[PDB]
Amino acid sequence: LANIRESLIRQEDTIIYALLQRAQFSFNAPTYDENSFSIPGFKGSLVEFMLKETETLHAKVRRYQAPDEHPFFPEDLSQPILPSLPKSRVLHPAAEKININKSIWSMYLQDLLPKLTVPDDDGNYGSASVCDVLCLQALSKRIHYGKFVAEAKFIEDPARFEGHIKAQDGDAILRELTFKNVEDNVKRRVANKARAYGQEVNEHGKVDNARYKIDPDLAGALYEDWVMPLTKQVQVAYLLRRLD
Amino acid sequence: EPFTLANIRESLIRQEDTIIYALLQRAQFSFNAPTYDENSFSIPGFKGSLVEFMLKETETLHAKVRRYQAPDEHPFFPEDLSQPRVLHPAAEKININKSIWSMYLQDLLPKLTVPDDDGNYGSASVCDVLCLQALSKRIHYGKFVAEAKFIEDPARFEGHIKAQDGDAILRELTFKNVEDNVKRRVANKARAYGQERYKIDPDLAGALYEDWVMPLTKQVQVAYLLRRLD
Ligand SMILES: N[C@@H](Cc1c[nH]c2ccccc12)C(=O)O
Ligand SMILES: N[C@@H](Cc1c[nH]c2ccccc12)C(=O)O
Repeated sequence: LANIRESLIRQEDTIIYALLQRAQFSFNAPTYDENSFSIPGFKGSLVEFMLKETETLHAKVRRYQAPDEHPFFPEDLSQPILPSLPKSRVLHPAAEKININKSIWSMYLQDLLPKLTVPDDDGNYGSASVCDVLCLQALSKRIHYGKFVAEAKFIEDPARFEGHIKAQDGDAILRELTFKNVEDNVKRRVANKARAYGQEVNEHGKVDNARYKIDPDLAGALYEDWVMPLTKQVQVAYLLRRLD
Repeated sequence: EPFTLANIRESLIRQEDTIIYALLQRAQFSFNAPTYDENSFSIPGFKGSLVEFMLKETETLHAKVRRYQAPDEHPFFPEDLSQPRVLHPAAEKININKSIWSMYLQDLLPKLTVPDDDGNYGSASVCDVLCLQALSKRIHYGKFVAEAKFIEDPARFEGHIKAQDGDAILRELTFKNVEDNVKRRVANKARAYGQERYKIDPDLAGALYEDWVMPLTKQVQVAYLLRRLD
């Protein structure tokens, strides 16, 4: 695993696509302001509505039965309408329950999105909110996949971590974690993929003729700055609970 | 702005990317036949296939927040459309989503996916919905090309429209060299995603555009222009 490296890459690619598509629209402030829209029968903003309704539909087809899928509205999980899949046994049962979506929500809306977009309003609230939901779900999956990354690192050499864990020494755990290949050189790699989206095979365009609005270097810096620290926090949180 | 000839041209080329990427996402999962069978699952209060359910539910959500008020956005289930002047009013009547639905599910999807069942009914159907919506927007987009072309040079079409000569209009809209380059570009865009053989088969993407996407857009354009003098 290895088998995880390819998973991580797809998760990264999915985030890059989502950010790129969201960046096709402006900030569109009313999308996030419940006092700008009175959504009939619902208390909350348009993005909250779109996310809540999306999770309702996705829960019905068993999305959150998967070990890598975490709901932003866990207290509103809708009943599935498909036969249940076998429950995953890969992660440590005591450590697998981690859900930091509240942190991911505030990161996206407050730290990432305002830097990602032009602050004006182009009126495309519907499109923006749907892009937002895709961003949120893709960010959540990548960030929480730290549980699988950490489990892999642990299983390779448990004694490497077991002393730190018994001591609840989060700083030491962090220092024992290595971040290589996909976990490194993130800014440039993400920037390069954002630039390459929509290109023909081996087509190399100058910045002059970019067909999408997103700033590729900005996308890479935002991903490294705001996405990567949260996924390391998840790895540390997972290992702290790995002997629970 | 969004519907000048130049802006439309660039939108169409962005939609190439959107469609190829949507297909790529769907092709990460197998055909998963129970997704398309009415008899497979017990959906309470619903008659139809899972993909039908997922699309209907998604159209209900999106209609509520005004998606189908956009002239380029066309529901697959207008009879079930729930409550929330670029084009001639005749555009509102033109919607060939039934043909797009059949093409996607019965022609494209078996070619796109591995024939078996990997159990991922939820992911597959969510991906189906995005493919369908992207195909629909692109194919119906012709409306904007036709309107911008008519606005710029009405005398080019007015005679054919007065004569209701659809074939003549179709010839006017056909640029074979341009179409050949679209096919080439789309295949190469698919090819750019590389191998997992290919993640999204270049020849399949090229064929989709040549056999279906460009012919059906033309069919929409002719249907629109024929009614443009009403
Ligand atoms: N872009 C338009 C129409 C639209 C496209 N996709 C949507 C999805 C949901 C709601 C609206 C839309 C809007 O935001 O209103
Ligand atoms: N793998 C399951 C559950 C699932 C995982 N991710 C999803 C995303 C959307 C819907 C469902 C899912 C399925 O595809 O059915």
